[PDB]
This record gives sequence, structure tokens and C-alpha cells, in this order.
Amino acid sequence: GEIAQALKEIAKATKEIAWATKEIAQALKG
Amino acid sequence: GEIAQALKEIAKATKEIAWATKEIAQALKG
Amino acid sequence: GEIAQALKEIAKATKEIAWATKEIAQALKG
Amino acid sequence: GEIAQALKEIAKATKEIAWATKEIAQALKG
Amino acid sequence: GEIAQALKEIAKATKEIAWATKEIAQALKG
Amino acid sequence: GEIAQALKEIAKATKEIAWATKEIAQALKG
Repeated sequence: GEIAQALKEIAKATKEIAWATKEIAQALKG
Repeated sequence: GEIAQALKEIAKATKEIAWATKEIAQALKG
Repeated sequence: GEIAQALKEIAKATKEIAWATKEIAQALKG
Repeated sequence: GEIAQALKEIAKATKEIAWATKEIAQALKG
Repeated sequence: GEIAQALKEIAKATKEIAWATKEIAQALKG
Repeated sequence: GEIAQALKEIAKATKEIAWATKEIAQALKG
């Protein structure tokens, strides 16, 4: 579990960063 | 061991980046 | 396995972050 | 070995990104 | 296998994020 | 091998993102 669980948590957080970064890009374009 | 500890630290830091990036998005959409 | 699935999700999200970050850079450059 | 060392370096750098992203958010919020 | 391929893709995408983030910093400096 | 090499490349790129993100923070705080 520990290594697999940490990688799953990194995956979830990285997906959230991706979405927020897309929102920033969209805001800056208008 | 060391690998599991490092991955747990990456998971924690990535979650913090996700939170902060969401705050940036909200500020710019605000 | 679980490790491969998580890493593939991280790869996909990191590509999305790269694209969105490039869009942010282009928006700020005008 | 090498894998653990690289992951430790990634952990340190991601913590620094977390700090800087929080600083960006606060600066934008005034 | 897939694990190595995903890490190679993460490396490439992270290099692109590094470039784009440097461009953002330069744009914000004028 | 391939996995260690990709992780070393991720470590370098992540350190460069940390540098650039700090530069962004400093620019906004100016």
C-alpha cells in the first residue's frame, strides 16, 4: 500500500493542478 | 523505505500546490 | 498494475499542465 | 540508491514550488 | 515497460513546464 | 537504468520550475 497509495494521491493532486491551470489560462484569455 | 517516505512528501507538497493553484484561479476569476 | 495506472495518469495530467502553462505564457506575452 | 536520491530531490523541489505558489496566490489577492 | 515510458513522458512534460514557467517570469518582469 | 534516468531528469526540471515560480512570486511582490 504505501508506495501505491502515495502515487495515487500524486495522481489525484496532479489532475487538480491541471484543471486549475486550465482555469487560469482561460481567465487570462478573458 | 526512503522511496516511500519521499513519495509521501511529494504527495503532500503536490496537494498543497493544487490548493494554492486553485486559489490563484479563484483570484483571477474574482 | 496500480503503479502503472497512477504513473500514466500523472503523465497525462503533466502534459495538460505543460499545455496550459504554455497558454498562460502566451497570453502574458500578448 | 539513485532512485531514492532523485525522489528526495523531487520532494525538496516540490516543497519549494508549494511555497512559491502560495506566495503568488497571496500577492494576487493583495 | 509502461512504468518507464510514463516516467519518460513525465520528464518531457516537466521540462516543458520549466520552460513555460521561465517565460511567465520573464513576461511579468516586462 | 531508464527509470533512474527519467527520475533524474524530472528532478532537474522540477528544480527549474521551483526557480521560475520563485521568480514569478518576486515579480508580483514588486
